[PDB]
Order: sequence, then structure tokens, then C-alpha cells
Amino acid sequence: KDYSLEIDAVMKAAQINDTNNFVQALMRWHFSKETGSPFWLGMREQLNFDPIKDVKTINDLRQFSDISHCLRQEPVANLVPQGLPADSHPQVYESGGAPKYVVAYDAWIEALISWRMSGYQHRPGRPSGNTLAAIPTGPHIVGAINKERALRLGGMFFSIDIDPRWVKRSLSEGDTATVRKYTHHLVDQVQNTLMNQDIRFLVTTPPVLRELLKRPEVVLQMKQSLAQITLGGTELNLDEIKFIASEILPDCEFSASYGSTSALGVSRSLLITSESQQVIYDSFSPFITYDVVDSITAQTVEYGERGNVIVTHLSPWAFYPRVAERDTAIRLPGVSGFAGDRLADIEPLK
Amino acid sequence: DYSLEIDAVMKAAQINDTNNFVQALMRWHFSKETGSPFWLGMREQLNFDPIKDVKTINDLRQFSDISHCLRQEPVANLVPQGLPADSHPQVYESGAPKYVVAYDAWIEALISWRMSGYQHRPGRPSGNTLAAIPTGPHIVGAINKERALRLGGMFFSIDIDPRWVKRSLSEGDTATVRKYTHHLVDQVQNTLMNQDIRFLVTTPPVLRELLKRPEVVLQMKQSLAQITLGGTELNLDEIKFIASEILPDCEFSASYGSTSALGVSRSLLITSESQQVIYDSFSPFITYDVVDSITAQTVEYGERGNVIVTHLSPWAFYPRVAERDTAIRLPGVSGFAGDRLADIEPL
Repeated sequence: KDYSLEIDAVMKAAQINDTNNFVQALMRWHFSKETGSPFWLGMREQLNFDPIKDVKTINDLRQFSDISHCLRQEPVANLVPQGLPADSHPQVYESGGAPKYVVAYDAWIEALISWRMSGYQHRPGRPSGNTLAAIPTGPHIVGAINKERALRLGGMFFSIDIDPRWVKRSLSEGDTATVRKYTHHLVDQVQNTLMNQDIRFLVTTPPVLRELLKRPEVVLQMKQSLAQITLGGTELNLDEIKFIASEILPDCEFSASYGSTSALGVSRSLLITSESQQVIYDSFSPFITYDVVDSITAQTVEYGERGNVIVTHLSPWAFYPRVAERDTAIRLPGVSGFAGDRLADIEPLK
Repeated sequence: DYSLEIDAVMKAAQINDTNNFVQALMRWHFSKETGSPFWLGMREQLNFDPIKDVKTINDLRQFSDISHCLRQEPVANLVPQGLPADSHPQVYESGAPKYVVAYDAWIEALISWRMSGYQHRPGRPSGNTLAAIPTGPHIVGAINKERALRLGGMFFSIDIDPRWVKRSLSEGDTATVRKYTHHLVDQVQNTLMNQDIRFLVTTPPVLRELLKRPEVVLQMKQSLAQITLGGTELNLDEIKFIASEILPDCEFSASYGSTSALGVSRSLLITSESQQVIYDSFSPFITYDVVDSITAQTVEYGERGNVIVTHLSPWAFYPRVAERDTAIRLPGVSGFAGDRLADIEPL
């Protein structure tokens, strides 16, 4: 059976901002016997409400509980909605790892990157070239997302070896000496590719950039080559980035990327300039939506306040409601007329 | 366009028409219309004519190993113009370091070859693959992803930094090597215990430690149809012991990665009667010669020599690469060009 039309109808509602009809169509999608995943079909009777009857809007998803705990041992094939084309091809990705297993699909990553890059498509005399993504691949969805982006930027995708779990383990054991040497190891790989191939775009993190900038010869190269630097993670220093953007690489654009593997995605910051007072992120609403909640009371904070980040993914490919992330952010109003909060100045839970 | 030209090279290979395969691809690689910028701009400084002075696989000996080019050559230059515009090159690396490009049609071809037995192998298992091997810039990741797709389940990976391991043992820092190895074991254990894994791809040092955890042993006995072991430091006695005493219902084989040749070679199934680990290549696209360390002449069957590998296909051309391995030279063949290898060892 072909549900191509049904999927298309869903993606159309999202594009139009018909967010209420989007949600209702995907409740039907996820909980009907023909099109849903074994996982959500099996979960239905244990919910304390009827997802088809009682969920009409994005706000109504607050009735769901975070089911992240199920994701260590739930067989990954149970995550696959029956409604998806035989051609889909699920790919397995992981977070927490320890660890949670999720499935993602090319059509989803393609849709997400078309949203993410939608502005690059309009901005004047867009740069093109190779991307060096100094980011995890293996079980990490960020790798797959960055590979799709590099495709749109009209060059090839260059990668490095980087084990983020090893870095984490070392830090947690307070082995500062290992973390230190590992960082220099990462820097050396990034240096090699930048010095030996023509790289137009770089995706990295502040500690690796910091070290790269200490070397005049790499600086000279980046100055000539790099159109864009994307910085990822939750340990971004705005004043320092603003310093690099004006004093060191004034011809390079700087942006931040905030990854939510639980929501199968990434959120895109506004460009960081001398005018920037916060780093401000938008999500791919209505597919990925955020709520920002008080650390003590679990109620949505006032705009401008910091609270805990709660992310929800809903799409033809997956459904992960109300996931408590271990990050905090300033809550800001969505622009665009779309549901979901905008986030600023992400930090780790302290 | 060039569709029928490529399809014909593939038919040449399919029916083992070796001479016309080499010839047609010398034309392919050295035409101004279909060639790659790299091999076109390389032609003049050759002491021969690839179109005239090459008839056979053996003739490729006149070529030198261009691997030292591959650091700074723009990867765009390795792309044959003849490839359909809809192709999509991916970059892979080896050694500080060499860049090459590879294509899905190629990896798909290699895997259809590798898995040809998995048709004619009795009532085959299907399920998920855990490939505890490098991804990132490493082609071995992509190849294993394609294999998993054929086996009827999903591809699970781990984080593993092969360059860090190499950097660490090179610094004589064996505390880090031990710690890092168990970090790998820990990740493999988590997936084996939490998800249903049918096929495992790993290395002897990781597998050795996995087997020292009783729960993981029981899980592997219950779930694993196959283990593939990679690298050039196989201990055949050890593997045979594991196959008969510990994992009696799991099939063992070895994989020899030829990154320079954008491929892997598969060993025969390892059994209690195995006396050698014996590898076959995807001939005629990937072919081995085993040569003398001083003279560079092909050794005798049964003798250990330096491994030399050549890739030739519509997607690429990499002649006479000196690999950093030795092997016993063995007769190829159910007709095919190229040597069989046994018992690879590092140089």
C-alpha cells in the first residue's frame, strides 16, 4: 500500500503552518493499526488519555510523558512506522552513551536540511565549496545531518576521527591530561585537512577552534578559505566568538548549531555579529518544538527567563514527546507565527 | 551517455574477459572525454602509453604507485568525467593522510561480490549488524554499512578513533591503549546486550576482552550467527579455539581492508581444519601481486612477499600500491586474474 499521498498532506500542513491539522494527522498516523509503529501502537493502551481524541494542537502534546527510558531496550525495528515506504531504509542513531537507540531516515534528514538552509538559498552570492565537519559520525545523527548539509553547499564532505564518548568519559573521571592531549589530536587532524585541501566551511567546537587560532599559519589559511564557521555544543562564549568574528576572521560568517539527537535534529542560530546580544536559536517547527520550564516548578517560564529545555519531535518518521534534555536556555517568543519557543544562550544543567 | 560504455566494462568483468576489461578502462581513464583530470595530467610524464603499451593486468606493472600524490591533489581531480553527473563522490582517507574518492555504485558492486555466497549458503541468517569499526573518513565504514543492508537488518556502530589508538601506542603509552580498548569493549557490550545483534564485525583485541565477560559470552552464544575479524594481527589458533569451544554456533571469517584499492578482501570460513587464513579479492577490479622486498619481482606460490594492490574500475585507477603488509602468495582462481593471499602480517 502506498501512503505517499498521506505523508505529502502532512508535510504540506507543516509548510503552510497548519499546525493543528499537522498534529491531528500525525496522531492518526502514529496510532492507527495500518500506518503506526509497533512501539507507539503498543504504548497506546498505557496512555492516560486517547491520543486521537484528546490531542488537537502542539500545546496538547504536553499530555504525553517522556518515553526516552524505553529507548535502551526497545528493539529498533519497533520504531518504524508501518506507513513509511518499503524504500525508506532506517538508519540507527544513539544518544546518552547509556545509550538510547533511535531510527532516522534520509527523507527526514533531507527535509530538515532544506528547512535549515532555506535562507542560504536566498542570501546574495552564496558561497560554495567543501565542508570539513570536525564532528562525530558513527552512531551520531549530527554526522548524517552535516553530510546532507555539505551536499547542499556544493562541495564534498570531509570528516575527522573524533570519539565524543571518550572525551566525556575522560572528563568525568577528571582526567584533564587525557582531555588535553585528545584535543590537540583533534586540532592536528583539522589542521591537516585545512592545510592540504580547499575548505570553504568548517563545523567545530570552541576548544578546537581556540587551539587552531593560536597558529599563525592556519589563521592565514582560514582567512583566505573559510566562508563559514559553525560552532556546536552548549559551551559557547558570545563575547569570545564576537572577538574572533571581528578581530580575526572578519570575512567569515559565524553561526551556532544546537543538536537534539532525542528530536532527531539540529536547531539553527541567527548569524553572530557585532550586534549580537544573545545567541538565538530557531527549531524546525512544527516537527521539532521546544518548551522551556522552571527548574523548580516545571511550569513554562516567562519570556526572558532561563529554564530547562523540553523538546518534542513529531513527523511522519517518528514521535518523541516532551523529552527532558539536560540543557537550560532563555525562553524567547517564536517568530514566524509557528508554535514552539525560540531559545537563547544554551547551557548545560549545572 | 557513457552508460553503455560503463555497463560493457562491467560485463567484461562479469564473464572474466580480463584483457578487454583492462584495455577498455585504460581508454576510459585516459580519454579526454571520460578520464579524470588527475590521470589526464599524469599521462605525459609516463615512460609509456597506457592505451598502446597495456594489454593485460600484468602490463600494469609499468605504472608507478602514485600514493604520495594523494595528500594535496584536489579530490575533485580524481573524478572521471565519464561518470554520470548524478553520481556523488564521497571522500575517504588512509595514512598525514591520503584522500581518495568513492561511489555508491562501486561499493554496491563490491558487496554484491562479497555476498555472492550469502545466496548459496544454506538457509542464511538475517538480522542486525554491529560493526565495531571506524566510520568518519574510513571507507571500511561505508563498505560495512552496505553489507549490513543486505543482511536484512540495521547497521549499528560505535565510536572508535583508529588514529588515536595508533598515536597512543606510537607514544609507548600502553595505559591509554588498555583504557581505550576497554572503552571500545564497553560500547560493544552495551549494544550486544540491549539490541538483537546477528552479525558482529570487530578485531581480536576487542573480542578477547569481550569473551572475559560471562554475560556477554552468553549473549553472543545466543545471538551471533557470524563474527568477522579485521586487521593484520590474526592468531589462527586463538580464533579456532573460540570457534570450537566458546562460540560453537557462530561462523568466523576474516576481512582484509585494502583502502588504497577502495575495497576489502574476504577470507574463507575459519574451521577446526584451517591451517591458513586465505583471502580472495574482487577480481578484476581489485588484484594482488606478492613481490620481493629488494627485487620487486613476484615471489613463488608458497613464499612470503610484500603485498601490492591495484584498483582498476570505471570509478578509479590506483596501480601497484605498495601496502605495508606481507602475505603468502597463493594461486588465484576459478579463472580470475590476481593472487590469493594467506596469513597477512605487518611489514
